[PDB]
Amino acid sequence: TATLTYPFHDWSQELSPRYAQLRASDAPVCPVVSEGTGDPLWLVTRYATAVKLLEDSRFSSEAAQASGAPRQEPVELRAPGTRGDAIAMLREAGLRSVLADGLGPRAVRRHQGWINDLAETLMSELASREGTFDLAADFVEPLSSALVSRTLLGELSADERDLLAHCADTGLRFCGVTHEEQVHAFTQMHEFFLEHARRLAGTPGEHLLKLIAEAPVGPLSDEALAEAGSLLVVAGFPTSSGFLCGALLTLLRHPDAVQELHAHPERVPSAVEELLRYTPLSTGSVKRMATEDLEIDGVRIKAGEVVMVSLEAVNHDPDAFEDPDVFRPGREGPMHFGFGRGRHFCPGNRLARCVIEATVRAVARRPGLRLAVAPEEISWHEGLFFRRPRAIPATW
Ligand code: HEM
Ligand SMILES: O=C1N[C@@H](Cc2c[nH]c3ccccc23)C(=O)N[C@H]1Cc1c[nH]c2ccccc12
Ligand SMILES: O=C1N[C@@H](Cc2c[nH]c3ccccc23)C(=O)N2CCC[C@@H]12
Repeated sequence: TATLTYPFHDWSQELSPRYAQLRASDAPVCPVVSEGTGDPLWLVTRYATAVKLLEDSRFSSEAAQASGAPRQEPVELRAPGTRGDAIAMLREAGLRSVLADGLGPRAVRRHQGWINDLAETLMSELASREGTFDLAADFVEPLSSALVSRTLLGELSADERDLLAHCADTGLRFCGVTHEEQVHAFTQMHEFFLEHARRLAGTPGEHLLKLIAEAPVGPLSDEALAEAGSLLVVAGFPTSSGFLCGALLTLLRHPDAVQELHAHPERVPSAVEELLRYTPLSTGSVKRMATEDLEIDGVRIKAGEVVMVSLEAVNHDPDAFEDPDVFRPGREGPMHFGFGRGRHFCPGNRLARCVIEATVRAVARRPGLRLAVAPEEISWHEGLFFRRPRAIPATW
């Protein structure tokens, strides 16, 4: 039909050209239709409109997550019979801050030592390898696996990590699996945490699941601990693995920038911020439901309708960023949207910045690292909410 269906099938790092077309049209908010459900939706692609949307308290994120809300995702992101309301459950139980406490600057100081040491250890192992090696399987996977165990879930086994990663990949998709496969992925993840969350939270370490289980308050429910574990998987696993893979690709495609960072390590934090702007992650959009009839940049939104913002489209808006499709670590542009904006700004932003910085520094210290094939030959997992290549073949 003549209404665009969403998402735009841009599973690689090449953003759908449709985002720039909509940005340049005469509509600040464009009506689209969810491919997976047929639900009507609104879509924002301009930075200035996105700021107005995401800072407006009359637009609710949680309302756009509830069962029956118009939605881009083909299946509800919750096991049948569960609330899928983890942040609110923690607030209700009195755990207003445990997320911020386990992911904020103090947590970063507790974890940044081993995170940087592991990034260096992993890269040093690759520096001893022959021929071609896979940065996805032999850098991103061990690093993100350590992150998830040590900061989020506890000492998982390899079978448990793979099960949870498979659940995330299967449920957090627009296509490439059946409806029942996706639902069962949320079911399997839920039943894993009903079975094992107490034990995982009891292992040594300072992981968030333990902090949540041991926090002050009645005591936290079994269902409640499962919701918390599910949240940490969906929010921290595919995001970290996808972003680190994508960031590595960006760096490999910009050897001049890497050479500069090798010569000027003090410039690495600015490079991290430019990676968060330039490197695309989600193939969908952040979204909010209007809690009352309202207007944004002249467009009337009725209560109950859901407005999406593509963070990728906003990060590539030439009204905000001069030469927005250039990777420019020295950029002094406005704040990027890689972590969102406003109330729901990524609570893990400090820890993510920590792991991205350790990755950038590991690459920058070792000149000669290159993609072993052309970027057009990288294979991408089709339909994931959070883009991720199947492998990153690399050489010295
Ligand atoms: C490079 C890595 C990451 C990126 C780019 C990223 C990005 C984002 C973005 C854009 C949002 C906003 C969603 C919205 O506005 O609706 C968000 C929310 C969130 N992030 Fe991150 N994230 C990353 C890693 C992590 C990690 C490691 C965790 C650890 C658990 C985490 C936890 C969360 C949570 C719980 C939320 C939901 C907050 C809410 O809805 O109020 N993120 N993230
Ligand atoms: O905390 C949230 N914020 C927003 C945006 C968001 C942040 N990170 C994401 C990763 C994937 C999709 C959306 C988000 C949301 O839409 N949903 C939950 C997470 C969630 C989704 N399905 C669940 C099942 C059980 C427990 C938690 C969740
Ligand atoms: O692809 C998605 N992204 C998040 C928001 C987001 C955008 N960029 C992000 C980056 C990290 C975490 C979340 C996001 C979201 O709300 N979704 C609902 C169904 C599709 C799914």
